[PDB]
Amino acid sequence: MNYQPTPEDRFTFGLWTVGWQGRDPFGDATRRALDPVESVRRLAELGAHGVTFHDDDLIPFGSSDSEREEHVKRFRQALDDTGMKVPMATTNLFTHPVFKDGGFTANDRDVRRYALRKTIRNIDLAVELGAETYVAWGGREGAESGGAKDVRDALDRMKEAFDLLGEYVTSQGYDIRFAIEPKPNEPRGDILLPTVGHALAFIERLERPELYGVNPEVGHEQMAGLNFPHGIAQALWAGKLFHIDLNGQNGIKYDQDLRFGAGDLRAAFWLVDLLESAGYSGPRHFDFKPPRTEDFDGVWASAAGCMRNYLILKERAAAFRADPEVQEALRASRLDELARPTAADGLQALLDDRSAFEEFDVDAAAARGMAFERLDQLAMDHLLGARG
Amino acid sequence: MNYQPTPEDRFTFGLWTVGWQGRDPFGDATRRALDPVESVRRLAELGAHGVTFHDDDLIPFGSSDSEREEHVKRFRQALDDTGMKVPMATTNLFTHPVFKDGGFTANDRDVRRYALRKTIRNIDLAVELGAETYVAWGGREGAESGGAKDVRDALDRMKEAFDLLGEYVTSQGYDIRFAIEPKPNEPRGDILLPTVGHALAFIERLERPELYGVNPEVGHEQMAGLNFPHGIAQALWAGKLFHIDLNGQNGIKYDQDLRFGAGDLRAAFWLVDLLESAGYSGPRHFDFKPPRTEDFDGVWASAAGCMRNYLILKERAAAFRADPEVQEALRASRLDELARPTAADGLQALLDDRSAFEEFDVDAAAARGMAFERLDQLAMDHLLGARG
Amino acid sequence: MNYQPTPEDRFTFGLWTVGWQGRDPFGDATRRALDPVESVRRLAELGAHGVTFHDDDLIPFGSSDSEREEHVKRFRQALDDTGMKVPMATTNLFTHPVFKDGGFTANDRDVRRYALRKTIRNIDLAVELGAETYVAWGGREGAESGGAKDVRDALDRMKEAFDLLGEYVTSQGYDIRFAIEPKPNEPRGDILLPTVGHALAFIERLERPELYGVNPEVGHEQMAGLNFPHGIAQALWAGKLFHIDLNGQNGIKYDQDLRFGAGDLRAAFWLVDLLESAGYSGPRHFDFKPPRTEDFDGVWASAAGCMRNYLILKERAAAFRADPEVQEALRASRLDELARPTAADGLQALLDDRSAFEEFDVDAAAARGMAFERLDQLAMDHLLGARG
Amino acid sequence: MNYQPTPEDRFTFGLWTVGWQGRDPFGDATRRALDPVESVRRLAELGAHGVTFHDDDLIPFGSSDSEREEHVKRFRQALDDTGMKVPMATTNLFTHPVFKDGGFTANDRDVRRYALRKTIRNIDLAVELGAETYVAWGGREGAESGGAKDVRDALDRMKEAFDLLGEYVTSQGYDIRFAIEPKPNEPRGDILLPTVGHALAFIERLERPELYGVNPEVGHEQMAGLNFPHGIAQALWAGKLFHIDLNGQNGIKYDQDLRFGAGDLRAAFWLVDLLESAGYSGPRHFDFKPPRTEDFDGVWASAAGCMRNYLILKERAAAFRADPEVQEALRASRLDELARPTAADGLQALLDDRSAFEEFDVDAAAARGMAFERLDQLAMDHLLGARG
Ligand SMILES: OC[C@@H]1O[C@H](O)[C@@H](O)[C@H]1O
Ligand SMILES: OC[C@@H]1O[C@H](O)[C@@H](O)[C@H]1O
Ligand SMILES: OC[C@@H]1O[C@H](O)[C@@H](O)[C@H]1O
Ligand SMILES: OC[C@@H]1O[C@H](O)[C@@H](O)[C@H]1O
Ligand SMILES: [Mg+2]
Ligand SMILES: [Mg+2]
Ligand SMILES: [Mg+2]
Ligand SMILES: [Mg+2]
Ligand SMILES: [Mg+2]
Ligand SMILES: [Mg+2]
Ligand SMILES: [Mg+2]
Ligand SMILES: [Mg+2]
Repeated sequence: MNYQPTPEDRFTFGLWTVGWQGRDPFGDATRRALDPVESVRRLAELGAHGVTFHDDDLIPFGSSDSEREEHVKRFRQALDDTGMKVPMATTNLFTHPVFKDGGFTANDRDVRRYALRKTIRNIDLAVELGAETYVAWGGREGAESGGAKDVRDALDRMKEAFDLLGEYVTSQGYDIRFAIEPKPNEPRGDILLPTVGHALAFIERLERPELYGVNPEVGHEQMAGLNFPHGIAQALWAGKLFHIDLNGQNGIKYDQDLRFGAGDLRAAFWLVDLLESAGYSGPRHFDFKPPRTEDFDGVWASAAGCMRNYLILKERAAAFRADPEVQEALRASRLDELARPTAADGLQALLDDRSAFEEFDVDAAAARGMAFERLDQLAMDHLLGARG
Repeated sequence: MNYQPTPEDRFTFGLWTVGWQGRDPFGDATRRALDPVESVRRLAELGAHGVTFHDDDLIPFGSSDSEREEHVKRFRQALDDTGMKVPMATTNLFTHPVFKDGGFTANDRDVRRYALRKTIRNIDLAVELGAETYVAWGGREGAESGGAKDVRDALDRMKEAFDLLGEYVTSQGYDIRFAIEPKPNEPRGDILLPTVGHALAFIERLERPELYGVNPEVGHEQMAGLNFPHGIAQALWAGKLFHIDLNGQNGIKYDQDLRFGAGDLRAAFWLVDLLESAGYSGPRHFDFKPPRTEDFDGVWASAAGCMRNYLILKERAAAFRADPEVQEALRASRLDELARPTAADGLQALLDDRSAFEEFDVDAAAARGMAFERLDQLAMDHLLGARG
Repeated sequence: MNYQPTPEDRFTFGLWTVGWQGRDPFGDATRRALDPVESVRRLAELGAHGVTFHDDDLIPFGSSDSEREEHVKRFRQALDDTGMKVPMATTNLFTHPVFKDGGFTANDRDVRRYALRKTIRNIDLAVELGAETYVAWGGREGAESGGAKDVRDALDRMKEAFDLLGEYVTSQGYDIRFAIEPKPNEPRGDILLPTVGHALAFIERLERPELYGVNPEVGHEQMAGLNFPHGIAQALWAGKLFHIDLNGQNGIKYDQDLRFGAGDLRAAFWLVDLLESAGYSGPRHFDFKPPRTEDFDGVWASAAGCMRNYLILKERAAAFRADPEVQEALRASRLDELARPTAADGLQALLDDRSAFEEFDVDAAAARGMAFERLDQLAMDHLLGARG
Repeated sequence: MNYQPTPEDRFTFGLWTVGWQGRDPFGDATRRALDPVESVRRLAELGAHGVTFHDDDLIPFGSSDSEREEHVKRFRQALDDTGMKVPMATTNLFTHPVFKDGGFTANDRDVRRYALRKTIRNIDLAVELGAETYVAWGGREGAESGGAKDVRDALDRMKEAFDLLGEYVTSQGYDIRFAIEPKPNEPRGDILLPTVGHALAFIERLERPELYGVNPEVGHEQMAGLNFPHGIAQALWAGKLFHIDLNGQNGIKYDQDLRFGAGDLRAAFWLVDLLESAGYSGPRHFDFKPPRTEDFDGVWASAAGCMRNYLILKERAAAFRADPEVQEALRASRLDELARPTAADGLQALLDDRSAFEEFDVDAAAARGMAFERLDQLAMDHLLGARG
């Protein structure tokens, strides 16, 4: 009946989302720039919990140390005036031309060292503002051609970079953790660590893996045609879902950054179901772009719809799981047996169990239907509010 | 000039590849079944090194222990007569109806225990035949709908299954290692561990991770639109490329299993370049299907073309890397600098280096071109044999 | 409140849909075959209007003329007993091995002539049973390799085949029309006439184009990543939507044939909105497969869900369009102006209109927002039943 | 041995290709702007035949009639100095913010009239410069959401626009033809007329269809996963290939605009084979972007590689078709029979031919292999220059 967000729902937005001016690779900006202070005030009025930023969203590139203290001071006063928080920050290592072949894995060694110094400068600012997560999206780490990048040497350089950042925050005593954001392509023809799985595997080779997790994005995994709730489950299973970027995507094409709930609606339902039933307690961060067709009233409408659709889906997924008819269908489909160990009795007792092989009636087991279609139609009816 | 394979090139084929009868989801078989003994003899004549099998390719399902010893004896005599080896084996946990919801992660616990016993029985046979790698492709582990599979519980069951198989081979003293083969979809709507990255990350949570690697397949990663040479580089970087399945795929669609070299030809070039320059020494295994348009002469022609195209690409990639003009272009594109540590001087010296930030001339660095297009055209000229 | 289908909703199902035994390219059948008579009775009980068939679903291949009259007689008695109709029929030119390189565009001329005779025999039966539409899905017309098929010669053969079928029905005086069903791939690597657009363009070169339309399928166009409601609008605009196949598909991958409403739910909403507002009056035909996880109770559950989801979406799209708040938002987004001619005043008056160029204020026009995000959130709220 | 282009090879380039400054949706320009006069001179030195332009590439938007005559005069003097021609021109209806919801199908009627006047002004200039083809790429005609665009009304507006342009060139007596360029998405979420087929079908509903053809682009059709040589064959079959845009694309993702020959190399081979064997005589136009990693030496290297790869592939496809071994394999695969009419004897003689049905031996026909794998390996050997 009521889908009004409050700061306790932990909804957050990047400054670059509502602040996107509408420039795309075929067209000029359609909106004027927004002052960060205005975005903070506007988002607070809509019920958001907080904002996030890249260094260059908040402090224009090439700013003097004095212009920098001014930009931060103004920002901090808007945070104090509104009660908004800053739970995550990140570095822009993709817009300036010096990063055209990457930041941490640029072929030029001087660019790699510059990228690390630009990053470290912003981790200190993030800690000052109270961020608990520092995201890294290596949007330019990759290649358009095969010979341009030796990927084993580039992974050595990427490991070296994250290892030095871990050393830095530990030597400084900071309580901040890192989250790597995978994306398969765009703007490079192929990007390194293209999916949540490749990022998870990479983290296990860092020197201090407990400091690093993932920041998956809905549309990124869908650009590889993957099931985003399945990848989030794997990240939760590994203990590494540190943050999450929510938006919508219609399939395998350029990154559309639609508002959350747009794109694949059923996948959004199953995602909310999983985050709420696993008790994910981090921010619900929207990394989206209001389409360039819109004026500023459409920007705020689009941001409000992100939060509204999360809260509708949350109510429908909770109704689904609480429905005794669904709980019976889950048992009929043997979800309860999936959660039981296959062989708590141990290897030797499995080997000696004739009911597991010699005397197993495979034709009788094969004839049992799984009853998944009736379960899925109950899930559809709940999503559409069609229960009777 | 000569592209004739010999058993030293380590080319291997599954019995199910040349033995595929042509049944697809819309049509009946177009070829008669082949006897395994005939395939071994035919493949040996073409210059192959060895063959691989699923348990049910070699021993028809529901065979008595006596019919089983007969099937194996005949097979072993063809191996002895030809000099062919058996470097890898695997289990069929996908064809029989009992596996319709999976083997290791089936919701029904009795099916999960049966899948493990069927697997263990075939590991013993594989060891008897001298296989060094045991592959697992969980083709039915997955779902068509969101509520049918809790993925955290399914990963617990998958970990449990691989952990028990590791216990078994260690308690038996066997020198065989496991390779997990990822695939993103087909025949399930989404398959668990869909890419090389998700498999690599999963392995790091097994109790004895050193026993497990990956068996990536060209067409599988391309069904997610990913760069297969990049994923192989990541697997090599992690020390986990235990085996590899070679074939061709035209993009994101059903798994075509074309012969190797078909599909994305430039990706095949960069793959061969990487395997030969990293010194991969395992089998070059072809997991492909001769199209159902072909008769048996076209089957053998298709198998021969797999090996021929590998050896042409091997010669062109070696000519590329040996060309002094290419070696100069690699330096011009700073591939030599990519291989140097970013900061061997350490964190504190990076922080105190003004040339890395305060005094870094970003506009001069940004203006340097990377010269990647001339390098890539040298690579194209070498691939096409157009050097002058 | 009520989503119970009746025969007036015109829901139809192919015999091969609920009758699919579950054989996929990696696994054996999981269900027994269904007798056509049982499917007709079962579907009638669920509220369906009618059934469709391929020749070989109803009469097993290689049946004697006498076994054939028997199969038809039994079928006709089930139709009479239930009131079910047969609005469409089609030919199987894809399952038997003789069709491995196609029916109408097979390279072998004798196969092409056989395909036409098999087709003509079944058009006569379809007319006898009262079908008004004859569908053609050229599932084997295509190629896996470039040199195997000269596509201009194959389109000449396809045109020749459809032209002879048009001559046949006109010389016989039959009132039946043809509908070509496009698909981009599977089971051939690329299929000719891969999308609704390529089929529409081809029809305009037939000798009697008024006899031919399209039979688009939801999942087929989504296998090319296309917007299915947009392609249906183009077909309606051309006067050629003769029939439609409804199902669900999760993106670009093998053809999943999920029940309608599954897959891309928002696209299903916009499709129903368009069919009901354009007054499409043909059958709502479901071409889907109950997943092979299911037993026969899950088959009927899946078929019922096809109809249920159509009727829920129909009610939500009608509520959307009738909502005065939506009608105001449509005007705010200038959908009313889109429907007005750009230049009913004619070319010369446009050329002399200074307000159209010399004096057009482009900056003022560019600043107007289109208000599409608020319209789309109204559409989301209606779909989810969240209006307040 | 020699792959040096000359103006007789008819290679052409858009000003916006080599002139692309490197701005992408995540980053700033990496190259300075090029003066059109410099590009003409540079391209002439490389062996190009001519250049193409959008109105706004040549005359900056908002130019006075006097600044406009100056820009044209300078350009014309570079054309005269170099011998370069201008065979095609087009309109930019996508960059300025006023076109954010489209040009010809914008919801706002005043924008639609402005788009037509901007177009007509540039057709006159194109004719003055001697262009024979006028291209239209409706990059902003489309939508991100379902309710924003009624597609039947938008196709009425698109037809109205092209019909008025046809009236204009006929009333002026101009000898120029139009070519519509389809693209499936980007920058709109879905673009109207998304593929060559949808454009071909649309043209048949214009009032003077003989004035309109298509301008297909390699990467555009591959963004829908379609076979570009098959779509070009259909366009040639319909008599509508008026122009062609050549580039490379790695699969279904954002439009990469790689140089021709990059991306799918085998598809480039089959495309060149078809254009040269069908005797396409229009321009070979490159619509590509040198990657933003490159400096100006890499721009010219990338442009040269476009032409080089066309000429290598042309030589390999001509060697393929001329090889007597290939000509025998084409007969073995019955390509000669594909080109023969199925039933030149007519419908009645087909119906009375018992050898076409009653007495057709389907099992003997089904057993004949098509020999396509050996043909395809001959095509691979020719492409790689590996014939022996
Ligand atoms: O606009 C780029 C986004 O912002 C952050 O860098 C990351 O979340 C990216 O997806
Ligand atoms: O035909 C299935 C293949 O064989 C093995 O199970 C694995 O390599 C799969 O890709
Ligand atoms: O199972 C194949 C389907 O049945 C008809 O041949 C056509 O609608 C195809 O999509
Ligand atoms: O950069 C856009 C291209 O230029 C022309 O407008 C058309 O060919 C598009 O593909
Ligand atoms: Mg994104
Ligand atoms: Mg993000
Ligand atoms: Mg495969
Ligand atoms: Mg494999
Ligand atoms: Mg289908
Ligand atoms: Mg269909
Ligand atoms: Mg393009
Ligand atoms: Mg173009």
